[PDB]
Amino acid sequence: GNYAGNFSGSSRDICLDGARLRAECRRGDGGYSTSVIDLNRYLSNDNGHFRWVSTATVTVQQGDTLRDIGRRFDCDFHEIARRNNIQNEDLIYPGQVLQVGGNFWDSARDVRLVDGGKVLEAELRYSGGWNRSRIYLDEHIGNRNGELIHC
Ligand SMILES: CC(=O)N[C@@H]1[C@@H](O)[C@H](O[C@@H]2O[C@H](CO)[C@@H](O[C@@H]3O[C@H](CO)[C@@H](O)[C@H](O)[C@H]3NC(C)=O)[C@H](O)[C@H]2NC(C)=O)[C@@H](CO)O[C@H]1O
Repeated sequence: GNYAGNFSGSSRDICLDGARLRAECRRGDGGYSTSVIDLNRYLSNDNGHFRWVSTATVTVQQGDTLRDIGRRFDCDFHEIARRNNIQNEDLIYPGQVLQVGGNFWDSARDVRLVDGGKVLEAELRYSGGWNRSRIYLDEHIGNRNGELIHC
Protein backbone atom coordinates (compact mmCIF):
# COMPACT_ATOMS: atom_id res chain seq x y z
CA GLY A 1 0.00 0.00 0.00
CA ASN A 2 2.23 2.75 -1.38
CA TYR A 3 2.46 6.34 -0.15
CA ALA A 4 0.63 8.73 -2.49
CA GLY A 5 3.46 11.31 -2.55
CA ASN A 6 6.98 9.83 -2.80
CA PHE A 7 8.70 13.12 -3.73
CA SER A 8 12.08 12.18 -2.22
CA GLY A 9 12.94 9.41 -4.66
CA SER A 10 13.16 11.90 -7.56
CA SER A 11 14.47 14.94 -5.68
CA ARG A 12 17.75 16.07 -4.11
CA ASP A 13 19.11 19.02 -2.05
CA ILE A 14 15.95 18.79 0.05
CA CYS A 15 15.87 21.56 2.68
CA LEU A 16 13.70 23.93 4.77
CA ASP A 17 13.24 27.71 4.78
CA GLY A 18 10.84 28.19 7.68
CA ALA A 19 7.89 25.86 7.17
CA ARG A 20 8.66 25.78 3.41
CA LEU A 21 10.02 22.62 1.83
CA ARG A 22 12.46 23.18 -1.05
CA ALA A 23 14.04 20.58 -3.34
CA GLU A 24 15.76 20.09 -6.67
CA CYS A 25 13.14 17.94 -8.44
CA ARG A 26 13.52 15.76 -11.52
CA ARG A 27 11.46 16.83 -14.52
CA GLY A 28 9.72 14.82 -17.21
CA ASP A 29 12.22 16.16 -19.77
CA GLY A 30 15.24 14.88 -17.82
CA GLY A 31 16.17 18.31 -16.41
CA TYR A 32 15.66 19.77 -12.92
CA SER A 33 13.39 22.32 -11.33
CA THR A 34 14.05 24.02 -7.99
CA SER A 35 10.70 23.89 -6.20
CA VAL A 36 9.09 24.92 -2.92
CA ILE A 37 5.94 23.82 -1.04
CA ASP A 38 4.60 25.43 2.12
CA LEU A 39 4.24 22.63 4.68
CA ASN A 40 2.28 25.06 6.93
CA ARG A 41 -0.64 24.53 4.53
CA TYR A 42 -0.88 20.74 4.91
CA LEU A 43 0.56 19.92 8.34
CA SER A 44 -1.10 20.65 11.69
CA ASN A 45 0.00 20.32 15.28
CA ASP A 46 -2.51 18.02 16.91
CA ASN A 47 -1.66 18.61 20.57
CA GLY A 48 1.95 17.52 20.21
CA HIS A 49 1.89 15.51 16.97
CA PHE A 50 2.15 16.23 13.23
CA ARG A 51 -1.14 15.53 11.55
CA TRP A 52 -1.96 15.72 7.82
CA VAL A 53 -4.77 18.24 7.91
CA SER A 54 -4.93 20.85 5.15
CA THR A 55 -5.93 24.45 5.94
CA ALA A 56 -9.69 24.67 5.50
CA THR A 57 -13.08 25.79 6.81
CA VAL A 58 -15.93 23.78 8.28
CA THR A 59 -19.51 24.99 8.86
CA VAL A 60 -21.06 24.24 12.27
CA GLN A 61 -24.42 22.40 12.18
CA GLN A 62 -27.19 22.04 14.74
CA GLY A 63 -25.93 19.68 17.47
CA ASP A 64 -22.17 19.95 16.78
CA THR A 65 -19.69 20.59 19.61
CA LEU A 66 -15.99 21.53 19.29
CA ARG A 67 -14.97 18.04 20.49
CA ASP A 68 -17.18 16.56 17.72
CA ILE A 69 -15.64 18.81 15.05
CA GLY A 70 -12.13 18.16 16.34
CA ARG A 71 -12.89 14.42 16.23
CA ARG A 72 -14.28 14.58 12.67
CA PHE A 73 -11.30 16.49 11.25
CA ASP A 74 -8.27 15.23 13.27
CA CYS A 75 -7.91 18.59 15.05
CA ASP A 76 -7.42 19.50 18.72
CA PHE A 77 -10.56 21.32 19.86
CA HIS A 78 -8.64 23.75 22.12
CA GLU A 79 -6.63 24.88 19.06
CA ILE A 80 -9.85 25.37 17.06
CA ALA A 81 -11.23 27.68 19.77
CA ARG A 82 -7.93 29.57 20.06
CA ARG A 83 -7.47 29.91 16.30
CA ASN A 84 -11.11 31.08 15.91
CA ASN A 85 -11.04 33.30 19.04
CA ILE A 86 -13.85 31.36 20.74
CA GLN A 87 -13.76 32.44 24.41
CA ASN A 88 -16.34 29.85 25.53
CA GLU A 89 -15.53 26.50 23.89
CA ASP A 90 -18.92 25.09 24.94
CA LEU A 91 -20.80 27.71 22.88
CA ILE A 92 -20.77 27.41 19.10
CA TYR A 93 -23.57 28.09 16.65
CA PRO A 94 -25.08 26.62 13.45
CA GLY A 95 -23.64 28.48 10.45
CA GLN A 96 -20.49 29.52 12.27
CA VAL A 97 -17.49 29.12 9.93
CA LEU A 98 -14.33 27.79 11.57
CA GLN A 99 -10.76 27.81 10.30
CA VAL A 100 -9.17 24.37 10.74
CA GLY A 101 -6.04 22.54 9.61
CA GLY A 102 -2.46 23.37 8.74
CA ASN A 103 -0.60 25.85 10.92
CA PHE A 104 1.86 23.50 12.67
CA TRP A 105 4.57 26.20 12.43
CA ASP A 106 3.26 28.65 15.00
CA SER A 107 3.33 25.93 17.71
CA ALA A 108 6.68 24.40 16.55
CA ARG A 109 10.43 24.80 17.27
CA ASP A 110 13.63 22.84 16.47
CA VAL A 111 12.05 22.22 13.05
CA ARG A 112 14.40 20.19 10.81
CA LEU A 113 14.79 17.42 8.27
CA VAL A 114 16.20 14.03 9.14
CA ASP A 115 16.69 10.79 7.20
CA GLY A 116 18.00 12.52 4.05
CA GLY A 117 15.02 14.89 3.83
CA LYS A 118 12.32 12.19 3.99
CA VAL A 119 11.16 13.01 7.53
CA LEU A 120 10.11 16.29 9.18
CA GLU A 121 11.06 16.58 12.85
CA ALA A 122 10.07 19.20 15.44
CA GLU A 123 9.15 19.90 19.02
CA LEU A 124 5.43 20.65 18.98
CA ARG A 125 3.55 22.37 21.79
CA TYR A 126 0.95 20.23 23.48
CA SER A 127 -1.15 21.21 26.53
CA GLY A 128 1.44 20.67 29.26
CA GLY A 129 4.76 20.75 27.35
CA TRP A 130 6.73 20.09 24.16
CA ASN A 131 6.77 16.78 22.31
CA ARG A 132 9.33 15.65 19.72
CA SER A 133 7.26 14.50 16.74
CA ARG A 134 8.26 13.11 13.30
CA ILE A 135 6.28 12.70 10.07
CA TYR A 136 7.10 10.93 6.79
CA LEU A 137 6.81 13.67 4.16
CA ASP A 138 6.60 11.11 1.32
CA GLU A 139 3.20 10.11 2.69
CA HIS A 140 1.63 13.20 1.05
CA ILE A 141 4.41 15.14 -0.74
CA GLY A 142 4.89 14.35 -4.43
CA ASN A 143 7.10 15.49 -7.28
CA ARG A 144 5.02 16.21 -10.40
CA ASN A 145 7.23 17.18 -13.35
CA GLY A 146 9.59 19.18 -11.12
CA GLU A 147 6.86 20.63 -8.85
CA LEU A 148 6.44 19.72 -5.18
CA ILE A 149 2.76 19.01 -4.60
CA HIS A 150 0.34 17.76 -1.99
CA CYS A 151 -1.56 14.55 -2.77
C1 LIG B 1 -15.68 21.69 24.03
C2 LIG B 1 -16.90 20.90 23.84
O1 LIG B 1 -17.11 20.36 22.80
N1 LIG B 1 -17.74 20.82 24.86
C3 LIG B 1 -19.03 20.19 24.78
C4 LIG B 1 -20.19 21.15 24.94
O2 LIG B 1 -20.20 21.94 23.79
C5 LIG B 1 -21.54 20.45 24.97
O3 LIG B 1 -22.57 21.35 25.38
C6 LIG B 1 -23.57 21.68 24.33
O4 LIG B 1 -23.07 22.57 23.34
C7 LIG B 1 -23.82 22.93 22.20
C8 LIG B 1 -22.83 23.58 21.24
O5 LIG B 1 -22.37 24.86 21.60
C9 LIG B 1 -24.97 23.81 22.65
O6 LIG B 1 -25.80 24.27 21.58
C10 LIG B 1 -25.87 25.71 21.30
O7 LIG B 1 -26.82 26.30 22.16
C11 LIG B 1 -27.08 27.64 21.87
C12 LIG B 1 -27.95 28.17 22.99
O8 LIG B 1 -29.01 27.27 23.33
C13 LIG B 1 -27.74 27.71 20.51
O9 LIG B 1 -27.92 29.08 20.21
C14 LIG B 1 -26.88 27.07 19.44
O10 LIG B 1 -27.63 27.02 18.26
C15 LIG B 1 -26.38 25.70 19.86
N2 LIG B 1 -25.34 25.19 18.99
C16 LIG B 1 -25.43 24.12 18.24
C17 LIG B 1 -24.19 23.80 17.48
O11 LIG B 1 -26.43 23.46 18.15
C18 LIG B 1 -25.75 23.00 23.71
O12 LIG B 1 -26.72 23.80 24.35
C19 LIG B 1 -24.88 22.37 24.80
N3 LIG B 1 -25.74 21.48 25.52
C20 LIG B 1 -25.68 21.40 26.82
C21 LIG B 1 -26.67 20.47 27.42
O13 LIG B 1 -24.90 22.02 27.48
C22 LIG B 1 -21.48 19.25 25.91
C23 LIG B 1 -22.69 18.37 25.76
O14 LIG B 1 -22.69 17.83 24.46
O15 LIG B 1 -20.38 18.46 25.59
C24 LIG B 1 -19.16 19.12 25.83
O16 LIG B 1 -18.08 18.22 25.67
